[PDB]
Amino acid sequence: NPNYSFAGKTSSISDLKEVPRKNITLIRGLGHGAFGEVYEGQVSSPLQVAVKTLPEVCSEQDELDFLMEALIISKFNHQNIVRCIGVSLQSLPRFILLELMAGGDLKSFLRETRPRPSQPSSLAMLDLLHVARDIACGCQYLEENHFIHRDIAARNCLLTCPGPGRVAKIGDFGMARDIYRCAMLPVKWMPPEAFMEGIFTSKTDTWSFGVLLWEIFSLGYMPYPSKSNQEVLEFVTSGGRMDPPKNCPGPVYRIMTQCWQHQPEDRPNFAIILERIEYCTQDPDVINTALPIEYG
Ligand SMILES: COC(=O)[C@H]1CC[C@@H](n2c(NC(=O)c3ccccc3)nc3ccc(CN4CCCCC4)cc32)CC1
Repeated sequence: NPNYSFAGKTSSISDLKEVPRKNITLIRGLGHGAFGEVYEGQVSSPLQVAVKTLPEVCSEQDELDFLMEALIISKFNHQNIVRCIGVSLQSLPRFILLELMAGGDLKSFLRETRPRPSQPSSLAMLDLLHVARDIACGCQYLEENHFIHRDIAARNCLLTCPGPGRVAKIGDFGMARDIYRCAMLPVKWMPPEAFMEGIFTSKTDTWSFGVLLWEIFSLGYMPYPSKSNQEVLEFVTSGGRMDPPKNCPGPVYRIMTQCWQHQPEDRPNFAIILERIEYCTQDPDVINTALPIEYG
C-alpha cells in the first residue's frame, strides 16, 4: 500500500478511480510501450480510451511499478499531459485507462510524416514549433510542481490526431516511476551531471528538452548520428554537441545549445524556453524556412 506524493498531497491506491470491468471493451492493439500491450478501448456515446495493460505473468515489482504509474498519471492536471480516465485494478489483467492519442507517438509521426514527393508539404516549421511549445508547456507544468521527468524524449510524447490541430502531450512517466521506487538508461538524453553523479533537477529536463527539440527539427532521427551510448557519454562530457538538423533555423538551434549548457545554472528554465519558442514562432524568417524533402 505505497503512498505517492505530488504537489504536497498524498494519495494511495484507494484514491484511483476504479471503472467497472464490464464497462470496458477493447477494440484493437495499438502496439506496446514499457509494460505490455496498449489497446484502443471504450468505456460505457462511449468514451474512447487507450488501455495500458499489466501482463498477468509478472513479478511483485512489476505490479508495484504499475500501481505507481497509475498514481503518478492520475494526479497530474494539465492539457499537455495525457489524462487518466481511471483504472481497472480489481480484475485481471489490470488496466490503466488513458486519454486516447489517435496520432500515436511523436517519433513515429515525425518519421512517417516527413515531406516527400507524394506528400510534398506534409509538415512546415510552424507544425514543429507548435509541437515544441506543447511539450515545453507540459514541462513548465512539471517544473512548477517540482516533478522531474528524467526521460523527455520524442518516443514518450503523443499526438491527439495526425491532422492539423494536433496537440502534443507527455504520455509516459516510466523513468520517474522507476526512480520513485546500464544499457537501458536514456544516455543520449542526459546531461553530464546526471550520468556522472546521478544528480537530477529540473535543469536535467531542460537538457533533455534540447535533445527533443533536435529530434523534432530533424523529423525523427536518432540523436548523435552514428554514435553509441559510451561515445555520446564521452562526447558530451568533453563539451561535444550535436550539429543543427538539416535546414534548422538559427534561432531554433540557439534554443538547443542553450538547453545544452554544461552547467545546469546556465540552462534556461521552461518559462524562458517558451518565450524563445514564441519568438521563433512569430519570426517570418524562421517559419518561412522549407523543411527538407526526403526522396521517395
Ligand atoms: C507511449 O507510447 C506507447 O505506449 C506506444 C506508442 C503509441 C501507441 N499508440 C497510441 N497510444 C496512445 O494513445 C497512448 C499511449 C500512452 C498513454 C496514453 C495514450 N495511440 C496510437 C494510435 C495509433 C498508433 C499507430 N497504429 C497502431 C495500430 C496499427 C496501425 C498503427 C499507435 C498508437 C501505443 C504504444
